[PDB]
Formats: sequence, structure tokens, C-alpha cells
Amino acid sequence: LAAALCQAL
Amino acid sequence: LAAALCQAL
Repeated sequence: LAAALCQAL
Repeated sequence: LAAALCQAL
């Protein structure tokens, strides 16, 4: 789930 | 600890 944020940014 | 993730998202 943490990777979701990386994608967004 | 779970809350760290909640904040991240």
C-alpha cells in the first residue's frame, strides 16, 4: 500500500 | 503502528 503514495507523488 | 500507514495514505 505504501507504494500507492510513491506513484501519486 | 498501523496509523503510520493510515496517515501516509
